[PDB]
Amino acid sequence: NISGKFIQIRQIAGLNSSLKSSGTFKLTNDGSLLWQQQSPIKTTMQMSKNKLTQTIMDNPPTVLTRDDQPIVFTFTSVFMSVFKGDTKTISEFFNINFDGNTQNWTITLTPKSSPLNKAIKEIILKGNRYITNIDVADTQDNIIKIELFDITTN
Ligand SMILES: [Cl-]
Ligand SMILES: [Cl-]
Ligand SMILES: [Mg+2]
Ligand SMILES: [Mg+2]
Repeated sequence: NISGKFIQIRQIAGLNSSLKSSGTFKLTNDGSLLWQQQSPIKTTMQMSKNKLTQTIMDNPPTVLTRDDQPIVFTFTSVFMSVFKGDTKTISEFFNINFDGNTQNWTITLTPKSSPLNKAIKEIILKGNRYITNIDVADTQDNIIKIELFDITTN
């Protein structure tokens, strides 16, 4: 399994500040992701058996869908795919550009087609041994910037 920490910074066009959050993630032996936001408000996302669910604070969980939550759904799928090296699946949905080397690389993903290209402008991944940064730009001038750190494989 792979676990780590994240800081997320959301830059929304038209807001005069960025929205910051942070937490942990765990990729388990069985193809599951547990994403736990711990600050400033607790939320949890889980991908298990290709089902994506989210819990906000103590509220009941809901299912997130490709159709209604395309950016989150795609982020989560790409995240899992890159950690397991599954560029085959990524390539079904994205053009892939790779620049760099094992110590410093950047992967640029642009969507091949609709409907994904109605929601996502590009996803940029940067890293070394692991992903260190993920930027998700939508088609409406908003950008989510995620930093991953304290990643350990055990
Ligand atoms: Cl639901
Ligand atoms: Cl979304
Ligand atoms: Mg729907
Ligand atoms: Mg980043």
